[PDB]
Amino acid sequence: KFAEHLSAHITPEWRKQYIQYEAFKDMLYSAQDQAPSVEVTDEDTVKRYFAKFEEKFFQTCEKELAKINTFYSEKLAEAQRRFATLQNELQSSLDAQRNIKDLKLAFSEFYLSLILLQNYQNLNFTGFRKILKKHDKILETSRGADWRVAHVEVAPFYTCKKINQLISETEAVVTNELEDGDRQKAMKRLRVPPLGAAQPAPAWTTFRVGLFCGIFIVLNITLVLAAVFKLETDRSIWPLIRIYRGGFLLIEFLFLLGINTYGWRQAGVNHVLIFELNPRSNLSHQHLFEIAGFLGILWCLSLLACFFAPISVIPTYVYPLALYGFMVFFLINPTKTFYYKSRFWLLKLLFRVFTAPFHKVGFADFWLADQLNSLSVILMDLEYMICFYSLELKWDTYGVRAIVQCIPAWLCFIQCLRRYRDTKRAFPHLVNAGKYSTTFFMVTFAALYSTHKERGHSDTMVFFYLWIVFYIISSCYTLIWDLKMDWGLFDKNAGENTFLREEIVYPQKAYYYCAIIEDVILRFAWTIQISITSTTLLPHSGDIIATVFAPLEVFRRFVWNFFRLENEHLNNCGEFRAVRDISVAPL
Amino acid sequence: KFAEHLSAHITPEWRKQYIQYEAFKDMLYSAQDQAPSVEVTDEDTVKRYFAKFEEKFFQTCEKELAKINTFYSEKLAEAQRRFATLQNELQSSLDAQRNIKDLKLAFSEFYLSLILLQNYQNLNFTGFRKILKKHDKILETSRGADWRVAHVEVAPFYTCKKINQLISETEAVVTNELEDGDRQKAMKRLRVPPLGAAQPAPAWTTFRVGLFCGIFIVLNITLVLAAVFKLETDRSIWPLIRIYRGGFLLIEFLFLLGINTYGWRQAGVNHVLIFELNPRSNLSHQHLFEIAGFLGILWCLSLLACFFAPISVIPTYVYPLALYGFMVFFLINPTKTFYYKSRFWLLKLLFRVFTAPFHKVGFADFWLADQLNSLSVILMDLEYMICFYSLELKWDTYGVRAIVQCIPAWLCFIQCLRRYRDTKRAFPHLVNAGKYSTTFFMVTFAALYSTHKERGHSDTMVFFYLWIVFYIISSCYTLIWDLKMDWGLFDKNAGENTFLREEIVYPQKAYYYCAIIEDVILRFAWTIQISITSTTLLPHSGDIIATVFAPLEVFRRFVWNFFRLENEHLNNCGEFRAVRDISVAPL
Repeated sequence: KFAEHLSAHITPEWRKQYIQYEAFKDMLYSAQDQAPSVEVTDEDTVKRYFAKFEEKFFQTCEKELAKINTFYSEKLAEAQRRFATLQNELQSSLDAQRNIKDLKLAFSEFYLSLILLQNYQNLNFTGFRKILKKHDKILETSRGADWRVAHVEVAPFYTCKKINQLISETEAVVTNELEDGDRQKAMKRLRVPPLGAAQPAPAWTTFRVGLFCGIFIVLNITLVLAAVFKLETDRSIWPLIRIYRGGFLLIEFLFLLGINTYGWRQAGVNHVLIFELNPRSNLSHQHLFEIAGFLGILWCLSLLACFFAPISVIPTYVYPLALYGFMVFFLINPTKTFYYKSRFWLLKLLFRVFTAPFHKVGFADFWLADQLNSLSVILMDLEYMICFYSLELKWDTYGVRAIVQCIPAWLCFIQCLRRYRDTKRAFPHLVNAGKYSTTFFMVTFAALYSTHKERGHSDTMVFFYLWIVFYIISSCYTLIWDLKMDWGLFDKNAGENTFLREEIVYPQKAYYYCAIIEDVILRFAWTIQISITSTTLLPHSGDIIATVFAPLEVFRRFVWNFFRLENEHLNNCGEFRAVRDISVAPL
Repeated sequence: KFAEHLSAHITPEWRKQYIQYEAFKDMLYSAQDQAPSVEVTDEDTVKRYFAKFEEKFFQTCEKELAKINTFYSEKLAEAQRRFATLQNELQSSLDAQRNIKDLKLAFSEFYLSLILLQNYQNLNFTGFRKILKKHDKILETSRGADWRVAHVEVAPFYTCKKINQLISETEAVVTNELEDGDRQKAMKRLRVPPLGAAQPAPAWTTFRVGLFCGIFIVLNITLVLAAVFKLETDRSIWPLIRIYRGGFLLIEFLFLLGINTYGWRQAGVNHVLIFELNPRSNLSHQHLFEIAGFLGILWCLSLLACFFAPISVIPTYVYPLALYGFMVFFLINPTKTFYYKSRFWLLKLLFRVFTAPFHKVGFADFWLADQLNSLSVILMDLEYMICFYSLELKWDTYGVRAIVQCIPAWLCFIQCLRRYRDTKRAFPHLVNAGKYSTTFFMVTFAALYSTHKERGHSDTMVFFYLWIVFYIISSCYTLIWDLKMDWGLFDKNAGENTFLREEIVYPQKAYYYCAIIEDVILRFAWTIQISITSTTLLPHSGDIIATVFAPLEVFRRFVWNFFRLENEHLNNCGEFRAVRDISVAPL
């Protein structure tokens, strides 16, 4: 029961301030195990040993209470100060008569902080009565309850009811002012359901996830069988692969993103706060799995139509186009169905990313731009498909091949420049820009070398040497930057955790080392994939190296997301921030 | 929140004794709606109207409290009396030194009654104020809390702590005597998790249900496609149908049984108590759905192997045998895996049914025997398959065809006779026997008529007339008996619910009428299916009428289970029985 419900309801950013139930359990069990035999030694020794343990046990118990009391007062003062800041401006806004739209959100987030603080009250108290009670039972002494009533039930930790008064005042103020007296409508948005891992997986979405996964497996098996015991007149099926691997990557990416979300939620990494999502409602891993399964079902159905043509009236080049058309329509569906809120949030994010640097750069946009590097292959395939339809496919080094490959790098570079301009500090906002700048040089030098080699110019060897130098430089730079800042590893305060930071959110310490090795191996042979697929070195084994390595790098990005989000959470965990700091906007 | 959590946590057998939260909500809303306008009439009228409503509202509120108080005292006395009965015999058993094995179970059930009574305490109190809190908010008066403290918090309903003392005494007694001081092991079996609909659907089993359903759909579609756009050399595939329809019925039956379980759990029908299952753990509809999906997957895979032979080294007659072999092995799996407890409970039940009348007849065994009538087709197919393998299938009116059809009827008839012998009352234990006796006469007369017609005897016409008379008699008898006793309909106290009983558990009243019509239609044309498939009237359209009607009758049994269990629950709901009455056994 407890020690699991506690973890599932702990706010990750306040994990340290929470009472260590597991530590007390371990101490009690160890003390019970290290019980001298009654007859081996004198009887008084047993009582003497127990008394020593009791003093130490309560000594740590008092320390936990003091820590809880100190932390609670800081948060109470912070909320009290924040409320006055929110209250005083309300008169100013009212005296003056967009702003109200942002104002409503500010109160909601502040209310959430009050609730979380209240949960820190009730939850810890349960965890304190739930911990002594075991001590009394294990040690068959009743002094635990006496200590609890003497100290835990009188401490200002939960004695004080200021939080409930503040909540009532907030509800009344919101209802009277912002919602125009409609209490029901106010509390509809002001009430916070269980958060974090406490939220249960809906039965229906889980069934849909299983329903779509099952069809996916059988369809994949049917595809494999179709490859072997079926159509043999392949005759350059390579364009089909070049068209469908983009969707395959777009589908594998969603599954891995769902796995990332599951790991974040279970491991305690608060991705909701980092991405600025509203805590009350958010997408869990099940929804992402369901979306990925549905898209994979469509992909497999289209590929099966291409292999076994069910209807011979329409051509075989309509399925790969209709698949992506439906994908786009689902993404840009205007109706309020099929994850309207999430889809439109993603669309606004993508517009902000692609329209940079004309919008302020946050974290979600930067993270998304950093992931479009993995989707460079998808962009390249889209360009090739457009060219193939507009210039080939009888309906019965072009100079942009390299440019398309540098688009996401350009987005990240310009976003970094905008961040530097806003913050006006070069490090890390400028050094990060140079990381993506090397990609431009690598790509252009590779293209020039290929052009010269095809034409037989005399500068081919020097261009090759310069390109390889820039390639090693770029790979080393990006790898070092990743390992040193995106993950935070190789810290000077590693201590016991060798080649790692002081604190690691994930339980197992081998995951970090395996990820380091994987990133080192895969970052190399990715820049190779970037240089290739944008050049005319060879048309055999080039496309078949690009296709193999394309999904491999997505796995690398999937791994990288874990530790990037963990580093961000650690950064925002030392300041004890659990609610988004929302401004009220001017006027 | 509430009015739904209340229903999901109400013990169905004590639904009436529970406070009517919904009725109070409806009364409050109606009173608020019927609010005279302030200015239309004199102001004093508004207060006068509200005062009248307040008096009536509290008048019913007091009645609910008195009803709760009266019911609780009866249960408290019953448990107190039961505890002494269980306690006093303990000394007798101890003074005397199988019995202990039954004794442990008796304490567990008694403990469950104590917990359920405790839940009736806390749950009603929550529901008791929540309602009054709404009244204060809606009527903007604080008198609700004053009334609650004046009466609800002082009443013997939840003031008294005798239940907690009884629970502690029971735990101590069990731990000291039966479990030999091992408190942890005692409480492992003595603790009751949430019951009824309150239990949540596991995520993993739901995913497996969806996973197996998805494969099932795609495999069925593949089968349909294989029928049309694939193998055409059928050439009397009828033996394949005769072999596989038995498994098909055995698979459809499980899905419908899962639907029955879902309806029972959601509608409040306590099937756990009726079947004597242990309340702490039981199979929900998800598990039955998962089992049915897995068996259907095996069936579809075997049929697909028969159509498309993946491997040409083994013959095509091995798949239909291996399917049933695996089914049997799963049912009789000795390892403690894949629903060991449920599988072995079912096996003991089946042994008791098939070995009758040498064992006392309960409800689960009778219910199962009544359902083997629907599986007469499965038994017939098994017999035909055995004969086909032992006398035909080159490995490169026989007189038992009718007998096999009467086996489940014989089981039900002998069980009814045993019930009559035990209870020593003819009605209904003897009249029920005659219901299954007519089937014997129908079958034997049909077989004799067919034999005479084939041989051309002169008694064929008289045999036919007698057979049709017995057929109409049997169908009318079974139909009337069903509608009148198994469902309880056509009661003299129908009142508003025309052609129905006083109380109907299921919400919609049209379900009962639709079920009546369906049973009337399907009971006819089932006895026709019984007469056919056991005779040589014709070999074209006979097997194809037996196959069509075989799954149709399973649907009828699926419908019949709903109302049979509902009638049983109503029978055990008027005595307010929520825990199995377990004897202590002699000595």
